[PDB]
Amino acid sequence: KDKEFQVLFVLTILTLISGTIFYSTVEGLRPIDALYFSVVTLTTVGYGDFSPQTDFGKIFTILYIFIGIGLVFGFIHKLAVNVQLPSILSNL
Amino acid sequence: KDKEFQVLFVLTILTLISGTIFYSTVEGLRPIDALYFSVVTLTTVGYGDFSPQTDFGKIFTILYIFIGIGLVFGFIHKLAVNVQLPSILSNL
Amino acid sequence: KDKEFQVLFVLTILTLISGTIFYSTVEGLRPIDALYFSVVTLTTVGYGDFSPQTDFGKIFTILYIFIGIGLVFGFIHKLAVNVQLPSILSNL
Amino acid sequence: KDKEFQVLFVLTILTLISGTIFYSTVEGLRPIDALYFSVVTLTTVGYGDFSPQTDFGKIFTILYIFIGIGLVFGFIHKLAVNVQLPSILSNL
Ligand SMILES: [K+]
Ligand SMILES: [K+]
Ligand SMILES: [K+]
Ligand SMILES: [K+]
Ligand SMILES: [K+]
Ligand SMILES: [K+]
Ligand SMILES: [K+]
Ligand SMILES: [K+]
Repeated sequence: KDKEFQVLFVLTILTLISGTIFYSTVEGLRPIDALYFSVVTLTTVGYGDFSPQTDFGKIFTILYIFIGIGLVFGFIHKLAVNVQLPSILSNL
Repeated sequence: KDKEFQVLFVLTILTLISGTIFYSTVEGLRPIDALYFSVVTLTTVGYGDFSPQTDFGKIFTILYIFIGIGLVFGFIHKLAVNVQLPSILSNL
Repeated sequence: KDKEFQVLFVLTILTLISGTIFYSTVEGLRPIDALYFSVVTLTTVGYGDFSPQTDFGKIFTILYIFIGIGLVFGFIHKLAVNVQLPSILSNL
Repeated sequence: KDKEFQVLFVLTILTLISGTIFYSTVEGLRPIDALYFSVVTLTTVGYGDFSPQTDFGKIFTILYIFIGIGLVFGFIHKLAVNVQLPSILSNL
């Protein structure tokens, strides 16, 4: 379970690193903005303060969402159930 | 399972083709923008860089969301569990 | 199951009627825009082409989301599994 | 179950209080706007009428989403299944 969580943690980090590199380079965002945009995208918040303006950016974003959402929410779920949940119960 | 995934893959593609055709035609978007908007809508990201401006567009969008979300996330789930998950485990 | 689906269908309609009335009245939207905004909100798309500008609107929106999301996605799920799924299998 | 719901209710309130304080202070929003933005963020609606403009705001928002989504939707689920569901059945 801790190994489950470690792996999803690492995969999430790699997914966000890829988005950070792509959006900084192709869409010209500052790295911090590119990370923030990647997170806002894959958690499906989607403020739209940043969004891809190039066709390369839009196509990547389509594929990035489809491949990354499953991982990100997998990680969030394991975070909530295997980490937050026990500490909450512990505090009781 | 591979047949499960093939079918949801095909249905997702058809759903996105329909949106691409509708939004290009009625909302005047370039086909690539219409595809990108369809994806951004049905994955519930919703940047709002594109959004329907006509009443025909808004009504279609209501019905498109209700009918398409279930399919798109079904596909994402099977992608994550039946495709990404095994290759990840394989890499270990 | 058909009774399950009928009930969630009716409840969803009532939830969207309430939002349509509220946003038309308090936020001044045309009824069609108010319906479209209610749907875009409760499915968590959130384009932001419309959003509440009054404090009454923001407070209602907080409570509307918390109470309506569970119903809307319940309906979407039953739609997908109890309606779309069988017709898809039938087409095969 | 009522104890389950009470706890998630309290935790959700604390999570929203934290966001309200952070966004009022660091992003300069009025408290009501900060609460509304916190809710719009953690339910993944993401209108983008408000969004963090400072780097401190963007970094907090990344961490806030990852930690808060699981709690907020946990609460929504228990609300829907353990509160709305029985009263609906009761009305029948
Ligand atoms: K959004
Ligand atoms: K914008
Ligand atoms: K916009
Ligand atoms: K969303
Ligand atoms: K969204
Ligand atoms: K938006
Ligand atoms: K806007
Ligand atoms: K905006």
